[PDB]
Amino acid sequence: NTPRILIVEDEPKLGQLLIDYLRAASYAPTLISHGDQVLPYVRQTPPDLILLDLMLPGTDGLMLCREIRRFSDIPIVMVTAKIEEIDRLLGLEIGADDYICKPYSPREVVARVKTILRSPLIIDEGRFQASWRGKMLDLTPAEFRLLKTLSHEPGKVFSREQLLNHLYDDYRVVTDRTIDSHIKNLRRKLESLDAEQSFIRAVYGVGYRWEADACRIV
Amino acid sequence: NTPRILIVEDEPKLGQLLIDYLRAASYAPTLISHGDQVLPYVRQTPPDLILLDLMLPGTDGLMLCREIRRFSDIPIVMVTAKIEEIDRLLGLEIGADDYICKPYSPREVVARVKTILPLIIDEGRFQASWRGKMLDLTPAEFRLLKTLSHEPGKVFSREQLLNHLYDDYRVVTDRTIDSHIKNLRRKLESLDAEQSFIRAVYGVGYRWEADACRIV
Repeated sequence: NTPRILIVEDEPKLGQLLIDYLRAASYAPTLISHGDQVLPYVRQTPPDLILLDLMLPGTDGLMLCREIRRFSDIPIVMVTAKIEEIDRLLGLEIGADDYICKPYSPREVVARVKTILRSPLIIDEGRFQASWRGKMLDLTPAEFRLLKTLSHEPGKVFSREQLLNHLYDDYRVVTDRTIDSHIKNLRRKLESLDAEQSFIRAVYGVGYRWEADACRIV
Repeated sequence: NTPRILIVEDEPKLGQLLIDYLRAASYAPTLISHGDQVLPYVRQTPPDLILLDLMLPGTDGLMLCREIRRFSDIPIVMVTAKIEEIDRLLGLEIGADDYICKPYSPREVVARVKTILPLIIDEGRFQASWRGKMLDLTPAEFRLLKTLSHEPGKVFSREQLLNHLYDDYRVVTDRTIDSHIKNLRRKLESLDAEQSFIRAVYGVGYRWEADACRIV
Protein backbone atom coordinates (compact mmCIF):
# COMPACT_ATOMS: atom_id res chain seq x y z
CA ASN A 1 0.00 0.00 0.00
CA THR A 2 2.41 2.66 -1.27
CA PRO A 3 1.87 5.60 -3.67
CA ARG A 4 1.83 4.36 -7.27
CA ILE A 5 3.31 6.50 -10.04
CA LEU A 6 2.61 6.27 -13.76
CA ILE A 7 5.67 7.13 -15.84
CA VAL A 8 4.71 8.03 -19.40
CA GLU A 9 8.05 7.69 -21.19
CA ASP A 10 9.05 6.37 -24.62
CA GLU A 11 12.82 6.12 -24.19
CA PRO A 12 13.42 2.69 -22.56
CA LYS A 13 16.72 3.53 -20.83
CA LEU A 14 15.42 6.63 -19.06
CA GLY A 15 12.12 4.84 -18.47
CA GLN A 16 13.85 2.09 -16.51
CA LEU A 17 16.08 4.66 -14.78
CA LEU A 18 13.04 6.53 -13.47
CA ILE A 19 11.60 3.19 -12.35
CA ASP A 20 14.79 2.36 -10.44
CA TYR A 21 14.85 5.76 -8.73
CA LEU A 22 11.14 5.80 -7.85
CA ARG A 23 10.98 2.19 -6.65
CA ALA A 24 13.97 2.89 -4.42
CA ALA A 25 12.01 5.81 -2.97
CA SER A 26 9.36 3.31 -1.81
CA TYR A 27 6.95 4.05 -4.66
CA ALA A 28 5.17 1.83 -7.19
CA PRO A 29 6.44 2.89 -10.65
CA THR A 30 4.70 1.87 -13.88
CA LEU A 31 5.98 2.61 -17.38
CA ILE A 32 3.87 3.36 -20.47
CA SER A 33 4.98 3.75 -24.09
CA HIS A 34 2.73 6.79 -24.62
CA GLY A 35 0.02 6.36 -27.25
CA ASP A 36 -3.56 5.18 -26.75
CA GLN A 37 -2.72 2.98 -23.76
CA VAL A 38 -2.44 5.90 -21.32
CA LEU A 39 -6.04 7.15 -21.05
CA PRO A 40 -7.88 3.90 -20.26
CA TYR A 41 -5.14 3.07 -17.75
CA VAL A 42 -5.80 6.31 -15.87
CA ARG A 43 -9.54 5.61 -15.85
CA GLN A 44 -9.32 1.98 -14.72
CA THR A 45 -6.12 2.04 -12.66
CA PRO A 46 -5.71 5.63 -11.39
CA PRO A 47 -2.22 6.47 -10.10
CA ASP A 48 -1.40 8.88 -7.27
CA LEU A 49 0.79 10.90 -9.61
CA ILE A 50 1.56 11.03 -13.34
CA LEU A 51 5.13 11.64 -14.50
CA LEU A 52 4.67 12.81 -18.09
CA ASP A 53 7.38 13.42 -20.68
CA LEU A 54 6.25 16.18 -23.02
CA MET A 55 8.27 15.27 -26.10
CA LEU A 56 8.83 18.93 -26.97
CA PRO A 57 8.38 20.38 -29.54
CA GLY A 58 6.02 17.52 -30.49
CA THR A 59 2.88 18.88 -28.78
CA ASP A 60 1.63 15.29 -28.54
CA GLY A 61 2.63 15.32 -24.89
CA LEU A 62 0.64 18.46 -24.11
CA MET A 63 -2.36 17.07 -26.00
CA LEU A 64 -2.32 13.88 -23.93
CA CYS A 65 -1.66 16.02 -20.86
CA ARG A 66 -4.74 18.12 -21.59
CA GLU A 67 -6.81 14.99 -22.24
CA ILE A 68 -6.04 13.44 -18.84
CA ARG A 69 -6.71 16.71 -17.00
CA ARG A 70 -10.21 16.83 -18.51
CA PHE A 71 -11.63 13.97 -16.43
CA SER A 72 -9.24 13.71 -13.47
CA ASP A 73 -7.44 15.97 -11.00
CA ILE A 74 -4.50 13.59 -10.59
CA PRO A 75 -1.25 15.59 -10.23
CA ILE A 76 0.85 15.63 -13.40
CA VAL A 77 4.57 16.37 -13.50
CA MET A 78 5.27 17.77 -16.97
CA VAL A 79 8.87 16.96 -17.87
CA THR A 80 10.22 19.61 -20.25
CA ALA A 81 13.83 18.64 -21.02
CA LYS A 82 15.93 15.47 -20.98
CA ILE A 83 16.47 14.16 -17.46
CA GLU A 84 20.10 13.18 -16.86
CA GLU A 85 22.11 11.97 -13.88
CA ILE A 86 25.19 13.83 -12.67
CA ASP A 87 27.38 11.30 -10.85
CA ARG A 88 30.20 13.84 -11.04
CA LEU A 89 28.49 15.70 -8.19
CA LEU A 90 28.38 12.67 -5.88
CA GLY A 91 30.95 12.87 -3.09
CA LEU A 92 31.67 16.53 -3.78
CA GLU A 93 32.33 18.40 -0.54
CA ILE A 94 30.23 21.56 -0.14
CA GLY A 95 31.79 24.45 1.76
CA ALA A 96 30.17 27.59 3.15
CA ASP A 97 30.88 29.49 -0.07
CA ASP A 98 29.95 26.65 -2.42
CA TYR A 99 26.47 27.05 -3.88
CA ILE A 100 25.35 24.26 -6.21
CA CYS A 101 22.24 24.91 -8.28
CA LYS A 102 20.10 21.76 -8.31
CA PRO A 103 20.61 19.58 -11.41
CA TYR A 104 18.05 18.03 -13.76
CA SER A 105 18.69 14.71 -12.02
CA PRO A 106 16.28 11.77 -11.67
CA ARG A 107 17.06 12.29 -7.98
CA GLU A 108 15.44 15.72 -8.18
CA VAL A 109 12.50 14.18 -10.03
CA VAL A 110 12.00 11.86 -7.07
CA ALA A 111 12.48 14.91 -4.84
CA ARG A 112 9.65 16.92 -6.42
CA VAL A 113 7.38 13.86 -6.37
CA LYS A 114 7.91 13.58 -2.61
CA THR A 115 6.90 17.23 -2.22
CA ILE A 116 3.70 16.78 -4.23
CA LEU A 117 2.75 13.67 -2.24
CA ARG A 118 2.46 14.89 1.36
CA SER A 119 -11.67 21.66 26.33
CA PRO A 120 -12.44 25.19 25.03
CA LEU A 121 -8.90 26.25 25.97
CA ILE A 122 -6.20 25.13 23.56
CA ILE A 123 -2.54 25.99 24.13
CA ASP A 124 0.32 25.38 21.69
CA GLU A 125 3.74 25.81 23.29
CA GLY A 126 5.47 25.17 19.97
CA ARG A 127 4.30 28.52 18.62
CA PHE A 128 3.30 30.03 21.98
CA GLN A 129 -0.34 30.80 21.20
CA ALA A 130 -3.62 30.23 23.04
CA SER A 131 -7.31 30.24 22.14
CA TRP A 132 -10.55 30.32 24.14
CA ARG A 133 -13.45 28.56 22.39
CA GLY A 134 -11.48 28.92 19.16
CA LYS A 135 -10.96 32.68 19.42
CA MET A 136 -7.26 33.59 19.41
CA LEU A 137 -5.69 35.46 22.33
CA ASP A 138 -3.20 38.30 21.89
CA LEU A 139 -0.97 37.75 24.91
CA THR A 140 2.42 38.98 26.05
CA PRO A 141 4.92 36.19 26.86
CA ALA A 142 4.29 36.70 30.60
CA GLU A 143 0.50 36.49 30.25
CA PHE A 144 1.04 33.32 28.21
CA ARG A 145 3.28 31.65 30.79
CA LEU A 146 0.80 32.49 33.55
CA LEU A 147 -2.12 31.22 31.46
CA LYS A 148 -0.47 27.87 30.82
CA THR A 149 0.68 27.63 34.44
CA LEU A 150 -2.76 28.15 35.99
CA SER A 151 -4.80 26.29 33.36
CA HIS A 152 -2.57 23.20 33.42
CA GLU A 153 -3.40 22.57 37.07
CA PRO A 154 -6.93 23.96 37.52
CA GLY A 155 -8.24 24.27 41.07
CA LYS A 156 -4.68 24.71 42.28
CA VAL A 157 -3.74 27.87 44.16
CA PHE A 158 -0.46 29.35 42.97
CA SER A 159 1.14 31.86 45.35
CA ARG A 160 2.52 35.13 43.99
CA GLU A 161 6.05 33.82 44.54
CA GLN A 162 5.40 30.56 42.69
CA LEU A 163 4.18 32.33 39.56
CA LEU A 164 7.28 34.52 39.68
CA ASN A 165 9.45 31.40 39.63
CA HIS A 166 7.55 30.16 36.58
CA LEU A 167 8.30 33.52 34.95
CA TYR A 168 11.97 33.34 35.97
CA ASP A 169 12.40 29.87 34.49
CA ASP A 170 10.86 31.07 31.25
CA TYR A 171 13.40 33.12 29.34
CA ARG A 172 11.54 34.99 26.54
CA VAL A 173 9.85 36.52 29.63
CA VAL A 174 11.28 39.85 30.87
CA THR A 175 8.98 41.80 33.12
CA ASP A 176 8.92 45.07 35.05
CA ARG A 177 5.27 44.56 36.00
CA THR A 178 3.88 42.77 39.05
CA ILE A 179 2.01 39.45 39.13
CA ASP A 180 -1.22 41.23 40.07
CA SER A 181 -0.96 43.35 36.91
CA HIS A 182 -0.60 40.35 34.59
CA ILE A 183 -3.38 38.31 36.20
CA LYS A 184 -5.79 41.21 35.71
CA ASN A 185 -4.61 41.74 32.13
CA LEU A 186 -4.88 38.05 31.25
CA ARG A 187 -8.32 37.93 32.87
CA ARG A 188 -9.33 41.09 31.01
CA LYS A 189 -8.47 39.45 27.69
CA LEU A 190 -10.23 36.23 28.71
CA GLU A 191 -13.36 38.07 29.84
CA SER A 192 -13.30 39.80 26.45
CA LEU A 193 -14.13 36.49 24.77
CA ASP A 194 -16.56 35.15 27.36
CA ALA A 195 -17.60 37.33 30.33
CA GLU A 196 -19.80 34.40 31.38
CA GLN A 197 -16.88 32.34 32.66
CA SER A 198 -14.98 32.47 35.95
CA PHE A 199 -11.38 32.27 34.76
CA ILE A 200 -8.94 33.38 37.47
CA ARG A 201 -9.75 33.82 41.16
CA ALA A 202 -7.47 36.01 43.27
CA VAL A 203 -7.30 35.67 47.05
CA TYR A 204 -4.86 38.18 48.55
CA GLY A 205 -1.95 36.63 50.45
CA VAL A 206 -3.09 33.16 49.42
CA GLY A 207 -2.66 33.08 45.65
CA TYR A 208 -4.30 32.76 42.25
CA ARG A 209 -6.45 29.86 41.06
CA TRP A 210 -7.71 28.79 37.64
CA GLU A 211 -11.46 28.15 37.93
CA ALA A 212 -12.11 27.13 34.32
CA ASP A 213 -11.48 24.03 32.21
CA ALA A 214 -8.09 22.35 31.93
CA CYS A 215 -6.05 23.61 28.98
CA ARG A 216 -5.58 21.22 26.07
CA ILE A 217 -1.92 21.21 25.02
CA VAL A 218 -1.06 20.86 21.33
CA ASN B 1 30.90 50.80 -6.94
CA THR B 2 28.75 47.78 -7.77
CA PRO B 3 29.22 44.00 -7.26
CA ARG B 4 31.45 42.44 -9.92
CA ILE B 5 30.34 39.02 -11.16
CA LEU B 6 32.41 36.65 -13.28
CA ILE B 7 30.43 34.49 -15.70
CA VAL B 8 32.11 31.34 -16.97
CA GLU B 9 30.01 30.17 -19.92
CA ASP B 10 31.11 28.68 -23.24
CA GLU B 11 27.75 29.05 -25.00
CA PRO B 12 27.58 32.56 -26.54
CA LYS B 13 23.79 33.06 -26.53
CA LEU B 14 23.29 32.05 -22.90
CA GLY B 15 26.49 33.91 -22.05
CA GLN B 16 25.31 37.22 -23.50
CA LEU B 17 21.90 36.52 -21.97
CA LEU B 18 23.37 36.20 -18.47
CA ILE B 19 25.28 39.44 -19.05
CA ASP B 20 22.12 41.36 -19.92
CA TYR B 21 20.08 40.01 -16.99
CA LEU B 22 22.86 40.62 -14.45
CA ARG B 23 23.67 44.12 -15.70
CA ALA B 24 19.96 44.94 -15.46
CA ALA B 25 20.14 43.91 -11.81
CA SER B 26 22.69 46.69 -11.23
CA TYR B 27 25.69 44.35 -11.28
CA ALA B 28 29.03 44.35 -13.12
CA PRO B 29 29.10 41.23 -15.35
CA THR B 30 32.22 39.86 -17.04
CA LEU B 31 32.12 36.90 -19.44
CA ILE B 32 34.86 34.31 -19.94
CA SER B 33 34.46 31.51 -22.48
CA HIS B 34 37.61 29.47 -21.82
CA GLY B 35 38.78 27.53 -18.77
CA ASP B 36 42.42 28.57 -19.03
CA GLN B 37 41.42 32.25 -18.80
CA VAL B 38 39.38 32.22 -15.59
CA LEU B 39 42.05 31.18 -13.06
CA PRO B 40 44.50 34.01 -13.78
CA TYR B 41 41.51 36.37 -13.97
CA VAL B 42 40.30 35.39 -10.49
CA ARG B 43 43.76 36.31 -9.23
CA GLN B 44 44.45 39.59 -11.03
CA THR B 45 40.85 40.84 -11.13
CA PRO B 46 38.94 39.06 -8.32
CA PRO B 47 35.13 39.18 -8.63
CA ASP B 48 32.57 39.27 -5.82
CA LEU B 49 30.89 36.11 -7.10
CA ILE B 50 31.72 33.47 -9.70
CA LEU B 51 28.91 32.12 -11.88
CA LEU B 52 30.40 28.83 -13.08
CA ASP B 53 28.65 26.54 -15.57
CA LEU B 54 29.39 22.94 -14.60
CA MET B 55 29.37 21.73 -18.20
CA LEU B 56 31.91 23.42 -20.46
CA PRO B 57 34.28 21.58 -22.85
CA GLY B 58 38.08 21.47 -22.63
CA THR B 59 38.18 21.32 -18.84
CA ASP B 60 35.37 20.31 -16.47
CA GLY B 61 34.17 22.99 -14.07
CA LEU B 62 34.73 20.85 -10.97
CA MET B 63 38.50 20.58 -11.33
CA LEU B 64 38.28 24.24 -12.25
CA CYS B 65 36.32 25.15 -9.11
CA ARG B 66 38.55 23.05 -6.84
CA GLU B 67 41.42 25.15 -8.19
CA ILE B 68 39.82 28.53 -7.49
CA ARG B 69 38.71 27.35 -4.04
CA ARG B 70 42.36 26.66 -3.22
CA PHE B 71 43.46 30.32 -3.07
CA SER B 72 40.19 32.23 -2.59
CA ASP B 73 36.92 31.96 -0.66
CA ILE B 74 34.92 33.92 -3.23
CA PRO B 75 31.40 32.46 -3.45
CA ILE B 76 31.01 30.16 -6.46
CA VAL B 77 27.68 29.20 -8.02
CA MET B 78 27.65 25.85 -9.82
CA VAL B 79 25.36 26.12 -12.84
CA THR B 80 23.90 23.12 -14.67
CA ALA B 81 21.15 25.06 -16.42
CA LYS B 82 19.93 26.10 -19.87
CA ILE B 83 17.55 28.45 -21.69
CA GLU B 84 13.88 28.81 -20.71
CA GLU B 85 11.05 27.15 -22.66
CA ILE B 86 8.75 30.00 -23.70
CA ASP B 87 6.12 29.76 -26.47
CA ARG B 88 5.87 25.98 -26.04
CA LEU B 89 4.20 26.42 -22.65
CA LEU B 90 3.26 30.10 -22.95
CA GLY B 91 -0.42 30.58 -22.10
CA LEU B 92 -0.89 27.20 -20.44
CA GLU B 93 -3.05 27.27 -17.30
CA ILE B 94 -1.10 25.78 -14.40
CA GLY B 95 -3.53 24.18 -11.97
CA ALA B 96 -2.89 23.18 -8.36
CA ASP B 97 -2.30 19.64 -9.63
CA ASP B 98 -0.16 20.72 -12.59
CA TYR B 99 3.56 20.61 -11.82
CA ILE B 100 6.10 21.72 -14.42
CA CYS B 101 9.45 19.92 -14.42
CA LYS B 102 11.95 22.15 -16.23
CA PRO B 103 15.63 23.13 -15.98
CA TYR B 104 16.64 26.41 -14.32
CA SER B 105 16.15 29.52 -16.45
CA PRO B 106 18.68 32.37 -16.79
CA ARG B 107 16.11 34.49 -14.93
CA GLU B 108 16.21 32.06 -12.01
CA VAL B 109 19.99 32.04 -11.55
CA VAL B 110 20.12 35.85 -11.49
CA ALA B 111 17.44 35.58 -8.82
CA ARG B 112 19.56 33.12 -6.84
CA VAL B 113 22.62 35.34 -7.34
CA LYS B 114 20.79 38.32 -5.82
CA THR B 115 19.95 36.26 -2.73
CA ILE B 116 23.63 35.49 -2.18
CA LEU B 117 24.36 39.21 -2.46
CA PRO B 118 22.61 59.77 10.28
CA LEU B 119 19.24 58.48 11.49
CA ILE B 120 16.86 57.08 8.87
CA ILE B 121 13.40 55.71 9.65
CA ASP B 122 11.33 53.75 7.14
CA GLU B 123 7.88 53.73 8.76
CA GLY B 124 6.66 51.40 6.03
CA ARG B 125 8.58 48.24 6.88
CA PHE B 126 9.14 49.60 10.41
CA GLN B 127 12.94 49.70 10.52
CA ALA B 128 15.62 52.17 11.59
CA SER B 129 19.33 52.77 10.99
CA TRP B 130 22.08 54.94 12.46
CA ARG B 131 25.14 55.72 10.33
CA GLY B 132 24.17 53.03 7.83
CA LYS B 133 23.96 50.16 10.31
CA MET B 134 20.48 48.70 10.78
CA LEU B 135 18.86 48.67 14.22
CA ASP B 136 17.27 45.62 15.85
CA LEU B 137 14.41 47.31 17.68
CA THR B 138 11.30 45.99 19.42
CA PRO B 139 8.02 47.70 18.39
CA ALA B 140 8.15 49.78 21.59
CA GLU B 141 11.76 50.85 21.00
CA PHE B 142 10.91 51.81 17.42
CA ARG B 143 7.83 53.82 18.40
CA LEU B 144 9.86 55.55 21.11
CA LEU B 145 12.76 56.25 18.75
CA LYS B 146 10.51 57.86 16.15
CA THR B 147 8.59 59.87 18.74
CA LEU B 148 11.73 61.29 20.35
CA SER B 149 13.84 61.85 17.23
CA HIS B 150 11.08 63.47 15.16
CA GLU B 151 11.33 66.47 17.48
CA PRO B 152 14.86 66.82 18.93
CA GLY B 153 14.98 69.12 21.95
CA LYS B 154 11.33 68.53 22.80
CA VAL B 155 10.68 66.95 26.20
CA PHE B 156 8.21 64.10 26.52
CA SER B 157 7.11 62.96 29.98
CA ARG B 158 6.90 59.23 30.65
CA GLU B 159 3.14 59.73 30.83
CA GLN B 160 3.21 60.97 27.24
CA LEU B 161 5.54 58.26 25.94
CA LEU B 162 3.09 55.78 27.45
CA ASN B 163 0.27 57.33 25.43
CA HIS B 164 2.29 56.66 22.28
CA LEU B 165 3.06 53.03 23.15
CA TYR B 166 -0.65 52.63 23.89
CA ASP B 167 -1.68 54.09 20.53
CA ASP B 168 0.77 51.79 18.77
CA TYR B 169 -0.89 48.45 18.07
CA ARG B 170 2.38 46.72 17.19
CA VAL B 171 3.44 47.22 20.80
CA VAL B 172 2.74 44.49 23.35
CA THR B 173 5.29 44.28 26.16
CA ASP B 174 5.72 43.48 29.85
CA ARG B 175 8.27 46.27 30.30
CA THR B 176 8.01 49.89 31.41
CA ILE B 177 9.08 53.09 29.67
CA ASP B 178 12.28 53.35 31.71
CA SER B 179 13.41 49.95 30.44
CA HIS B 180 12.66 50.62 26.77
CA ILE B 181 14.61 53.88 26.97
CA LYS B 182 17.52 52.17 28.72
CA ASN B 183 17.35 49.52 26.00
CA LEU B 184 16.98 51.88 23.03
CA ARG B 185 19.98 53.87 24.25
CA ARG B 186 21.98 50.70 24.92
CA LYS B 187 21.56 49.55 21.32
CA LEU B 188 22.42 53.01 19.98
CA GLU B 189 25.54 53.28 22.15
CA SER B 190 26.49 49.80 20.95
CA LEU B 191 26.98 51.31 17.50
CA ASP B 192 28.87 54.56 18.06
CA ALA B 193 29.70 55.62 21.61
CA GLU B 194 30.27 59.12 23.02
CA GLN B 195 27.24 60.36 21.07
CA SER B 196 24.51 61.46 23.48
CA PHE B 197 21.21 60.02 22.26
CA ILE B 198 18.55 60.11 24.97
CA ARG B 199 18.67 62.10 28.20
CA ALA B 200 16.39 60.98 31.03
CA VAL B 201 15.45 63.27 33.91
CA TYR B 202 13.12 61.99 36.63
CA GLY B 203 9.80 63.81 37.04
CA VAL B 204 10.61 65.85 33.95
CA GLY B 205 10.76 63.41 31.04
CA TYR B 206 12.91 62.23 28.14
CA ARG B 207 14.68 64.23 25.43
CA TRP B 208 16.32 63.22 22.15
CA GLU B 209 19.69 64.99 21.98
CA ALA B 210 20.91 64.06 18.49
CA ASP B 211 20.01 65.03 14.93
CA ALA B 212 16.45 64.69 13.62
CA CYS B 213 15.21 61.55 11.87
CA ARG B 214 15.12 61.18 8.09
CA ILE B 215 11.76 59.54 7.37
CA VAL B 216 11.44 56.91 4.62
